[PDB]
This record gives sequence, structure tokens and C-alpha cells, in this order.
Amino acid sequence: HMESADLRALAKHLYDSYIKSFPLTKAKARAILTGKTTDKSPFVIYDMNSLMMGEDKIKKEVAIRIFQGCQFRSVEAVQEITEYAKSIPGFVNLDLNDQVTLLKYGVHEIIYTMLASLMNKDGVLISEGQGFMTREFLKSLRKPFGDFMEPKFEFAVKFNALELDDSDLAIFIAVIILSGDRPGLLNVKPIEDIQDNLLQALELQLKLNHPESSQLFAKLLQKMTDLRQIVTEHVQLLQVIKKTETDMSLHPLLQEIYKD
Amino acid sequence: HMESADLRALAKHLYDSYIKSFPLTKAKARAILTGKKSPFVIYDMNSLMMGEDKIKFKHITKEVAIRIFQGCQFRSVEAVQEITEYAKSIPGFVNLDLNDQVTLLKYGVHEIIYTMLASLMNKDGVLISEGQGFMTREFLKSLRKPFGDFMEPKFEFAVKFNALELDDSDLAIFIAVIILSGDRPGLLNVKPIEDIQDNLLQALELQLKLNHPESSQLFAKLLQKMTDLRQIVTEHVQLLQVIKKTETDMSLHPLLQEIYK
Ligand SMILES: O=C(O)c1ccc(-c2nn(C(=O)c3c(Cl)cccc3C(F)(F)F)c3ccc(OC(F)(F)F)cc23)c(OCc2ccccc2)c1
Repeated sequence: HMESADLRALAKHLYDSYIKSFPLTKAKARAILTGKTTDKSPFVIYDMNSLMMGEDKIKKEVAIRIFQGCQFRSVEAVQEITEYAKSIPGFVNLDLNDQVTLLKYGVHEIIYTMLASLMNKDGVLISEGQGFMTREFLKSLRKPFGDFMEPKFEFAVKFNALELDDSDLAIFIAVIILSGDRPGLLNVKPIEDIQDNLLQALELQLKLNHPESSQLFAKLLQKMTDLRQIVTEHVQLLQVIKKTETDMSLHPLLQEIYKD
Repeated sequence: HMESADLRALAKHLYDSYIKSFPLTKAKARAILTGKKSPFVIYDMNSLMMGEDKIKFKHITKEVAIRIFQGCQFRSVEAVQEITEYAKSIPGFVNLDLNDQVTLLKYGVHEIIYTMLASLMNKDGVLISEGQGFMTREFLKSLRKPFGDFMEPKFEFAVKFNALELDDSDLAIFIAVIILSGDRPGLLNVKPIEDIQDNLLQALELQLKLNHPESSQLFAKLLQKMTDLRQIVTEHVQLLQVIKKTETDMSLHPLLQEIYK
């Protein structure tokens, strides 16, 4: 158990690191998506030829090229999430194998969480907000690739209705990483002591920052259910691609995360 | 939202109804499993045959692994009626759109069956027939083909879930929370369902702070288990498909197949 002033310090600690670790915040993403700004306007990709123009503007075959782009951005995201994780008080003091295990199982759940920040019902920001690729264009891609992004959009539309801001997400992201129920953890108890602290901070953070939003804490935790299901569908989709596209390689970092 | 004394009333209402609806409570099951009228123990093939002949289990009436697997289905269908009766006592439930009531039960019973199955389990086996029998985990795990591996994940879930040390008054409210999930496919009117679940969540949170004041963030930890429940339900569906498509001895009377659809 923690005193109320220590939880506020912990929330601020975490928000500060989240800003330092992730260059495209939700606040910046919403300013680009909402608009009314002439300096932050994205170039919009909705079909093949605007995709061609995007290369010229924002800097094989289309569906593959886009999918390879998503892999590259995922590797960067794992790198950003890994950096954030080291700042969670207690994480680096854990057994190394557990540090690796918590990241292996947490990074995708956090990626889809933060990907929601860059999404509205009509598409997703790309290339640090300089581009915007429509949900419709992604849904039209051939083979198995058309269905790769749609479950993420479905989650994001629901998840974004909670109206979390970055200061909320910073703590929620930390709660996800310090899950004591990950397969293969050696010392569950130190992980759960940390997550109790993180959960207490999130509970206090949500009550102060959304006092009119009843039971947001519970509703947000129930969303970890939706994250797990997206990870599993996605792994199953990668398996199909690996067994049908033999030209296509995965980054070792991604390859290692999905083994077992 | 709701005043604290109303949550205590809601918690007690749900506890009373949970008692009347389910024959074998967790308190009673825990008395039997710990050793506190000893149940008949099924640990191998011959003790199973004697259990049928002596105590006469209604779900044990083809071949052993199949007969056991179908028995689990019989009891699951009985449990669905018990859960359905309980849901009708959750304040607000029967005032929901009839299709939505049907949708919420349809998608909720699997998660509630596994939740309450844990009450009848420890690391060594499972109570059956309202506590009169006890089937060992080793015996279930030892079954052939996919049947051996069908049974083990429930024990793995149950051991972790039981570590939270919930009692029936906690579980009465948690069960109600599961049923009022606003994210089931095909719901027509989500708002009243989520309004009821907000009430239930407040009642559950207060129940857990009062009943387990030393167990910090138990409320949070219990909700995190809804991840494990959904994952095991989806695993479970995938295993039935594999059995249905591979096991030819698994056909019953057409009327029974209809009951168990
Ligand atoms: O009394 C009660 O509340 C109760 C409630 C559930 C079960 C029970 N359901 N079930 C399933 O498969 C299942 C599930 Cl979870 C959810 C939805 C649908 C099904 C279905 F597919 F079956 F339809 C089991 C599997 C294995 C099992 O044994 C175990 F867990 F592996 F050790 C017990 C179960 C139960 O079984 C008692 C029993 C055990 C052994 C022989 C005969 C009866 C009791």
C-alpha cells in the first residue's frame, strides 16, 4: 500500500518518461487528426496513386511494401517501449529473464494501445504524423493483408471512446508491462508488488483526471481483454503470411518476440 | 453514482440469490476438499466403474474418455439453467430487451462455468455430483487422444484463480459483472447493460475492500482474470472443433445431440 502523495509523484514520474520515450504522443496525434491547423496537416493515402505520391511527399508490390513498413515501425516501437520500461521504478532491478519475458508479452499489447492514439474511425497516422492512410484503403489490400489492420481499428474506435490522455496512458502502459501472469516468469511476487503500486497510481490518476467518468478504472482494465485477443489473431495471421510469402523476412527482434 | 449503503444491499441481494440458485457453494465445496461423509474418489478405470455402479452419476450412464467428456457436457447444460435463473435476479436484467438477455447469457455462460468450476477444484482434482464424487487431476490428465489435454487447462486456470481466495459473497457479484458485459456481439441496447455493470462494479469493489481489506488491489487483480477466462473459453471452443472433426464414436441419440447443441 502507498500514500496518496507518493502515487501522484509516481504518475508524474511515469508521464515525464513517456514524453521522453515516445515522440508521437496522443496529444500531438489528435491535433493533427482534428486539424484546424495549417502547419500539421497530413498527406492522405487512400489508393494506389496517392500512395505513389506519398513516396515523393513523405519519404516489389504494394501490400507487401506497406506490410514491410508496418514491421519497420513496429521495431522502432519495441525500441521505444523498451526504453520506457527501463524507467518504470523496479523494472530494471528484476531478474533479467523476467525483464525479457515481460517485454516479450507486453510490447504488442502496448503497441495496439498506442496505435489507437493515431487512429480515428477513418484511418491511421503514419510517418510520425506526416501521413494518413485510410481504413478503407487498408481493408482493400489483397491476399491476407487486407484483414491485417481492421481488428486494430475496431479496438481503437472502442478504446478511444474512453477519452484517455497521455498522462493516463503512461500509467496504463506500465501496468501492462508489469503483468505477473506472463508465461514463464521466475519471480512473480516482485512483479506484482510493482504492479500493485502502478495500479494504485492509475486508480488515483483516473479518479482525479476523469472524476465524472464512473468506473473508468474497471472499464480500462477490462480493455486488457481486448488487447490479448488482438495479439492472438495477429500471431495467427503472421503464421499464414510466413507459410505463403517466402520472399518476406521479419526483423529478428520481431521474430524473437513471437517464438512461443 | 450510488451510495455506499445501497451497494451493501445489492451485494447481499446477489449473495442470497446465488445461494438459492447454485446447489454446491464454494464454502461447502472447500469443506469437502480440505477434509473438514467422505466423497467417492475416482482415480483410475476401476474406481470409475464402481462409482457408476455405487453412487450412480447421471452424467456417467461408449468408451471411458468419451463418456467422461460427455458427462462434463451434461453438467454444463445443467449449469446453464442455474446461471440463467441467477441472472433473472440481477436487478435490471429482466427489464432488458429480450434478445439482449438471450445474447448476454449465450456469451456469458462459458466464462461463468469456468469461474464456478474453480470453486469445485483444487490442484489435485474436481468435485462432481454436488460434491458426492471427486475425480483426480491425474486420472483426467491420463485420458487418451485429445481428451487428456482438454481437462488440464481448467486446473491450471483454477489454481491461479483460487489463489485470490474469493468467497461466495465475492463471487455472487463477480458472476453478475460477467453477465452484464456490454461488448457481446449483437447487443441492441448497450447502454442499460453498461449502466447495470457500473452498479455491479461499484458493489464488487466495495465488497472486496470490506471483505479483504488487507488484499491491496484485489478488485484490479480480479478484473485482470477476465482476460484469462476469455482466453480459456476461446481455447476451449478450438478444442471442441478438433474433437467434433476427428472423433467418430462421439455420436449420441439425435434428441440428445439437440439437447447438447
Ligand atoms: O458443477 C459444475 O458447476 C460444473 C461446471 C462445469 C463442468 C465442466 N464443464 N466442462 C466443459 O468442458 C465446458 C466448460 Cl468448462 C464450459 C462450457 C462448456 C463445456 C462443455 F464442453 F463441457 F460443454 C468441463 C471440462 C472438464 C471438467 O473437468 C476438468 F475440469 F477438466 F477437470 C469439468 C467441466 C463441471 O464438470 C463436472 C464433471 C467433471 C467430470 C465428469 C463429469 C462431470 C461441473
